[PDB]
Amino acid sequence: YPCPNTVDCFVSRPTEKTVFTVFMLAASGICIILNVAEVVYLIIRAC
Amino acid sequence: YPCPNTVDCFVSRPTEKTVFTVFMLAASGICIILNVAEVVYLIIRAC
Repeated sequence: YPCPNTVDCFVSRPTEKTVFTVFMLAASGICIILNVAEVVYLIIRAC
Repeated sequence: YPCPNTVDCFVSRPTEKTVFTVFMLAASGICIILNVAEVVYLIIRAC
């Protein structure tokens, strides 16, 4: 509401936004894996 | 086509057009009944 029925809307720069989103998601996943590895290494150091 | 999805369109003077349509339909029905009665009367004249 208040758009009647269904309307089409157009997104600015979908492809460039997709590329940057892929970059950020890959970097975030690498960060997650690195944090997990750091925790495992610190635990091994503790033992 | 080419209207995307479903769009709303607005009709000019729907109520006045409805009133005139009712008038014309009633007159046409009266004409039909009168023609049928005329045919029946002419047949009775024949017999």
